[PDB]
Amino acid sequence: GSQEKAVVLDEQAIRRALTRIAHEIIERNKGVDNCVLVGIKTRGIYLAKRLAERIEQIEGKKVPVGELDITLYRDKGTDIPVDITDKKVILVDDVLYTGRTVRAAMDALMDLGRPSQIQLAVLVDRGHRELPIRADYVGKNVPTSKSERIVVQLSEVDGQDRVSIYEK
Amino acid sequence: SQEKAVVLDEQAIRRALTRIAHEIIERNKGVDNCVLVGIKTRGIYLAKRLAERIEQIEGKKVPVGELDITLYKGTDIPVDITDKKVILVDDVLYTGRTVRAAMDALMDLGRPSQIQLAVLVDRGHRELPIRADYVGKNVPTSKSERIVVQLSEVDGQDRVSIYE
Amino acid sequence: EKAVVLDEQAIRRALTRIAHEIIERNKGVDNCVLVGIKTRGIYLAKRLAERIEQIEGKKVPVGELDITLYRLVKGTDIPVDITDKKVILVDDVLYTGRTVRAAMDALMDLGRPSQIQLAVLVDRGHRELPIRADYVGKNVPTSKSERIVVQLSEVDGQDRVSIYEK
Amino acid sequence: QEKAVVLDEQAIRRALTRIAHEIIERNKGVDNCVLVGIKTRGIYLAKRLAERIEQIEGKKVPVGELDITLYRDPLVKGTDIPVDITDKKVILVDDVLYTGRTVRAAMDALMDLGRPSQIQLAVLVDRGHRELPIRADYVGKNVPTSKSERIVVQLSEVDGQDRVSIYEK
Repeated sequence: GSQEKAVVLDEQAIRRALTRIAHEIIERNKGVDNCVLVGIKTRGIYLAKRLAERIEQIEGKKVPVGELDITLYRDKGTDIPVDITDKKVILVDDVLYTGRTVRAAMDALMDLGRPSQIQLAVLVDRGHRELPIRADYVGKNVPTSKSERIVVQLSEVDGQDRVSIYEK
Repeated sequence: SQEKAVVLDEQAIRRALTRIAHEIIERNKGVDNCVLVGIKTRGIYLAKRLAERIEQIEGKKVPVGELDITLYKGTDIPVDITDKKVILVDDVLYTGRTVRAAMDALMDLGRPSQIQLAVLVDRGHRELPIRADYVGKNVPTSKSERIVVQLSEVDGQDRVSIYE
Repeated sequence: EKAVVLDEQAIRRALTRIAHEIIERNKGVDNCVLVGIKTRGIYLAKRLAERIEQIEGKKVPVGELDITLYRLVKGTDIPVDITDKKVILVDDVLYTGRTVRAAMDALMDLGRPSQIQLAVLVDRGHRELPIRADYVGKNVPTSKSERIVVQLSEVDGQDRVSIYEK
Repeated sequence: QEKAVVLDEQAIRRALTRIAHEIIERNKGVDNCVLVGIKTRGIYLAKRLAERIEQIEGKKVPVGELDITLYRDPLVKGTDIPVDITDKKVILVDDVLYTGRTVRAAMDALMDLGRPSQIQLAVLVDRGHRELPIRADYVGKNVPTSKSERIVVQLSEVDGQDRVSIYEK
């Protein structure tokens, strides 16, 4: 839809969620040795870069960031600067809806290499999964109806940081 | 390896599977356009048990298919799965790599409208972002343990244990 | 009325599922007592006792608590001693958790149960206390300007759960 | 004796830092929040969290204390909360959540002192086996245990080291 129904994360809430996710990643992996962030185009890639910056500030370690170009089911090229074999790949996307985009991303990764794990971080989980896929790290669970959509704006691409529900 | 604990006896297995049958009916609002697909030997028997239980509850026969997948390939699914809700059934969810392969096989056969996952045991230690929709029992384990699932059809008794 | 979130078949499927969860988690229903929070919680409890009986061939005793719903304990009517029993408290909707907090305190005045479990048809979010249901029919997202209305046939003439802007 | 270490010192630090960020996130800052620790180790965890939150947000959250016999091993012995909690968000802090009986008693004590807007719960460890419908909002680690085990939390301020272990007993 075209009408903003609710703002569900403002700029500050986005920052607080990403910071908390960074801390989770570090906590669950016990540091970030052998981790690679891989963002899904376009907004996922910017979120991955933000997480890498935050992690570097927290831990003093640089996590490499790769990119996947995938058509988003919700609405097939690769650029990963390190070998992912035996690494822990943390996929990053803005919104988890059906899970079909993540399924395709997993398949791509598993063609490029044999990671030891693939984790998933998303800014929003909006429900309505169609595959048995779940994010390891979630910024905000945002309930939605099927007629609603999530709009993520990020300052790098869109001029402001905002997440909204839009409705017809 | 020695047995370290028993985590589900025969009655607990029966209770978990009956509850899972009721969850499947509940979440899908009936079982129209659903298809159960069992993974490997024990997932297939669990799928059959769930189909029999669902038939008794709802009076509808859900088709049961099979997938043969190597242990972390062949398929036998008796209906078209395009636009159907496929409920994959496995005995244990560990890394998620078997399920990832199973999803691949399914997508090769057809275009299901969704894929759900039912397991008797989730033992943690996922290596992919895969979760079961329906779980009999969450069984915490260390990496130096394994789950052993016995089902009467092939093993003589219904039991789940931790070994190692 | 904004959205019907459970119709009659969905209510039946949720309560049947909850009965099987209760039997599963308790490994049967020996030494269990259902206690409903008046009025709709009491009918839900009775439905659950009827389902459990069909499954297990045991009739779980059903008690009642009369409590002002935050969304004060006025009276209790529990037909068995609850000391060393597993009490399953039943309400229609979990919102803040303040009512359940008051119910727990009442129960603990009437006896020393081994445990207190909580079954609710709907969890609408917005907790204000660290209270969670063990058994939930449906998680129903709501805003603070909305309310959940539950109708059960025995006392309200139909089975329906809706969100109202109220 | 000791069966397994489940959080070492670095894992305790990382959990508490993460929890501080969760507290800030969920409450959108820490305005009108009050941390209340359960003795003996919950209070030190509350003070750690307050120090972390001050570093992150620049703001000092007041810390109170509750002295309660711990069911896991309830009587409310005493309270010492330095601000009024009416209409505030109280974040109760304990080291281990087991049956929930202690928290139940803590909630009662809080309600005797004031009318908080909400009561949140942070614990370092949730070891399962609840006997009441109580759950923590913030958890350091979910630690599966059997009924024949206990959790032992050591904190440097009380015990001379930071460690969480499972013991047979």
